[PDB]
Amino acid sequence: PHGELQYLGQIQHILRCGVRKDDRTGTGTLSVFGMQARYSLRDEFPLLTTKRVFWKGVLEELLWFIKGSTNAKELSSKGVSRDFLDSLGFSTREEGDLGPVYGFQWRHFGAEYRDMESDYSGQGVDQLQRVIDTIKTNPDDRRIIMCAWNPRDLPLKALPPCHALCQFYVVNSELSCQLYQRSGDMGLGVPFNIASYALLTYMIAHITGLKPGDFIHTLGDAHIYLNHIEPLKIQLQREPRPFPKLRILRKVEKIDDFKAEDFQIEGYNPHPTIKMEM
Amino acid sequence: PHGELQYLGQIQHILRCGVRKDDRTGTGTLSVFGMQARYSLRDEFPLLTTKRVFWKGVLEELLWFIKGSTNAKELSSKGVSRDFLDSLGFSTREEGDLGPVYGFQWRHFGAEYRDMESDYSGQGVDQLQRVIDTIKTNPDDRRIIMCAWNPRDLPLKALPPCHALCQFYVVNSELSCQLYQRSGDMGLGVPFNIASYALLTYMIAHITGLKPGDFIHTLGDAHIYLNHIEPLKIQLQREPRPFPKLRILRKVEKIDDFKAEDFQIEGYNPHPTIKMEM
Repeated sequence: PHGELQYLGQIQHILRCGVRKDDRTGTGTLSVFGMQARYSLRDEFPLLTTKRVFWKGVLEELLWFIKGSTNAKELSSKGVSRDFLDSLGFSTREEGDLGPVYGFQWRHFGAEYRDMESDYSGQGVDQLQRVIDTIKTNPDDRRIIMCAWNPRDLPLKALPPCHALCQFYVVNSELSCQLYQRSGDMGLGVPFNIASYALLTYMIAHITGLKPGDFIHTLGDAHIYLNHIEPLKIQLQREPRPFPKLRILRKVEKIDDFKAEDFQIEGYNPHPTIKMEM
Repeated sequence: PHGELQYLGQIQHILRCGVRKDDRTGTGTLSVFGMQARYSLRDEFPLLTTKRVFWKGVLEELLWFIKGSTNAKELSSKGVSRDFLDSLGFSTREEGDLGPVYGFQWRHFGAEYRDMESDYSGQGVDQLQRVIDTIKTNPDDRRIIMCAWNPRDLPLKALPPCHALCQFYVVNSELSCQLYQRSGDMGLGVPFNIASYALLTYMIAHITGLKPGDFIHTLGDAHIYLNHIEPLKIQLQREPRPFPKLRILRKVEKIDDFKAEDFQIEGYNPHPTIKMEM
């Protein structure tokens, strides 16, 4: 049975049993604490079909994360909040320097930040490379883990908890991935994250000689913004269509060598875009 | 329907679909990656009934964790591996000094370790106190998180990933808890952890004026040791009995003030002990 159905079941469970809870803005949600869904990655790619997901943004953003960029321009230049920017100095924000955030923490966790143009080679902990090495040196490992932080949870001095914990697992030549997200916005964030970590998994599997296995998505505060209820009720009536497939078009050897042109989605036949107001 | 049934369903799923995978010893498991179960804490306490769980050990161990003890004697003195001990010097191991591990990381995360008798008041990050303050200052928070590490994952210099991530959640005057464990031994570790974090939840709820809600237990590598298969097959045939209740016997105000004598289990009618060989 089509895996997208679990996502639609979670939407329905939140509409039915979710409780009113406000977020840091004060804008309301229906909320449920604790959920999990499993999406097979074997011969299919979980890009949701009940609405069009912006695949290109998913790819270009992950690549920008992988590069460790803290330069907003490097991402927008591809064609892809208030409180984070208010922590920045004037000139750094003007030029698009985000400080020590996003993929900086994946590739240079704990490193002294200078500016977005700096050379951080070999500075801090390269969580992504460590994951890939361990898969190679000891696939049975239960600690093949990479964490991500929300930019506003700085500073690292404080030991701020992560936003996401991503665990990889290898058995029978298959790489599986579990993402734990402390909170998930079901209308907008969640579909994008599913595709994003599924793509990461495809990538790591490729360069470690494994086949993709399962993507397991686990949530703490799983929520629907009030203003997304009605568009989601309409999305719930759409029939999922077989997920597409993802193809990597050449043999790639290191995680940093992948390029947007290395990937191609195929057979993606989604229902139309649903605009949901952030 | 009785929540213990989810635990028994997970045992059965692993026996049926689990795959052979070895652990760091090389002793074998059947393994499944990614699972979740929900245990209500409302007017019941999930101490499993299909075998006797050593409640006293669960209590005394959590209290020792809460104290931040790194003194093995402080725990055994109550009546409650090879590789961790081989990292210790001679005299420190002789006297039972475990170094900067277990609840030291809950109450003094990142602090310079000296010895087990040292005064660490106000040193490092008090993750447990921070959780309790945030529940008080902002119950809607999605970052009410506390992490725990396996002792052999030192040193903290390296940014080792956590073993467990524990997230609390508050809605409608109810405190809920989700534990993410990178690996779980279903025969021995898992029942103990369920009770342990359910007890923690009861404790925090008590001193924050809330009612216990749900305990959500999430696993990465969920596994059964080969030598536990047969005793577990027998446990699977036992009918769960209504979970007991937990009673806190006086009004307690700070997390550090709880004592073993403050708690009483009631109505606990378990099937007999099952001895499972570690």
